[PDB]
Amino acid sequence: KSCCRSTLGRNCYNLCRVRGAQKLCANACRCKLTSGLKCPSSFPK
Amino acid sequence: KSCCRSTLGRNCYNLCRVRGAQKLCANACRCKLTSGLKCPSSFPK
Ligand SMILES: Cc1ccc(S(=O)(=O)O)cc1
Ligand SMILES: Cc1ccc(S(=O)(=O)O)cc1
Repeated sequence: KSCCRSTLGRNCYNLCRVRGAQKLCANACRCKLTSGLKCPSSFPK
Repeated sequence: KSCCRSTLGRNCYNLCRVRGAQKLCANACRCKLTSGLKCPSSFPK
């Protein structure tokens, strides 16, 4: 599951993932990857 | 040429670009593409 800081970070991640892998795009867009079922509140998007 | 707003934006763009195209990564990372050789001072990174 990806968890991003803001809507800007979410649109970064989703566009990046068109060609890019999860870990690569999480680091580019400052999102968090988690195996949890919900995101922490600091990374809600 | 790619022109980014910040160091974080440049990092974003460079990572995205490992597998993504220029236009897509510029949109994701909020950078601008220019045909010229000078970046707008608003997009200096
Ligand atoms: C392009 C972009 C802008 C801002 C962020 S954020 O500050 O991590 O939400 C991530 C990605
Ligand atoms: C991750 C990240 C944070 C912030 C930006 S920027 O606001 O476009 O400089 C781009 C990318």
